Amino acid sequence: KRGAVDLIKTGVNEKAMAGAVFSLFKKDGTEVKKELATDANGHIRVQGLEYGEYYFQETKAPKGYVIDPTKREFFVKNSGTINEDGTITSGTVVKMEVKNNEEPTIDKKINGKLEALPINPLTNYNYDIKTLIPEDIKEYKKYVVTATLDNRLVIQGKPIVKIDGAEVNANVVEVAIEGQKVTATVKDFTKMDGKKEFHLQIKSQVKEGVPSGSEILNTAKIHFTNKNDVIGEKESKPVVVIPTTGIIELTKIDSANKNKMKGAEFVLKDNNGKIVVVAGKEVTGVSDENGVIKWSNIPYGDYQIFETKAPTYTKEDGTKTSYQLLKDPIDVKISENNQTVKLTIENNKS
Repeated sequence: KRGAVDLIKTGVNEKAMAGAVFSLFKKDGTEVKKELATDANGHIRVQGLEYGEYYFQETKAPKGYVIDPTKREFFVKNSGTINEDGTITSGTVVKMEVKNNEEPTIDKKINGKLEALPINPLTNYNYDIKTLIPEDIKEYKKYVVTATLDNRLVIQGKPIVKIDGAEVNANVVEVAIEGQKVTATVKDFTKMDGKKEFHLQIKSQVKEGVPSGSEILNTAKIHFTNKNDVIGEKESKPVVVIPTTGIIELTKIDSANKNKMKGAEFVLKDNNGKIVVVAGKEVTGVSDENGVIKWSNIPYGDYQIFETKAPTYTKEDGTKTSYQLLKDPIDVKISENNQTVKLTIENNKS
């Protein structure tokens, strides 16, 4: 006189769960079997069990799921058998369904789908942080998505939180900013019920002054605690943003004798005709004793260089005369292909 039991383990979409490991105990504690993995159909079939109360317990959660310690209790009081594959059944077989819940995940991308982004300073780009919302979110005690941005970055405005593409109120998820630290805490788990995706978007900018080609690595985190007080903490893969700036070096000479000239004044403008500003200061230069003007931290782009004041020379009769001002702006393009632009500018006597 002995009985059997059939355990059916499911997952997210009622999906059959393979790999979930259980041990079988009697009510009093004695272990009957250990290391019982659910097969390709989520089944664990056990037979030859004596009459009395039992309970399955999970020792290893199926991949991607939260370990659940809950005791799955049942009784064996009627005769029955069932083989490993379950093709041979007899008498009464105890049916038992156990549902497992996904552990939240976290993904971090730049501007939607990027892991790397070369960008000019003071230019908006988005950190898109997306995390999985489990089926049993309604019963979660804690669900926090946070990211502490690198010091060389500036948080632009207020970060937005979308639940399944739908922006939610501060009553649903509370967004706090403490310095570089953005924190999105779920306040109403009931409005989370039935939802699939948590989307924290943080708009950012790289500060000026950071050396070109600096790889600003950054990652996000999610903290959670479910109904069974199971605490978790996951960290995304790193995304990298890279400041792009170049160098413009002018060397002012006389057209005929090729001598270096000081006192030549220039200004860097953009194609629009607006003077370029780097760190609050207009980009102007005065040729030095070696005729050099060196402008650094110039963002990628197209510019025009204008002469605002000619250098001075002397005529064959000994009289300080100003050169004629250059007749045309000098087109310059700073890019990945041309990170350092070195120009020799000839001045003609007049």
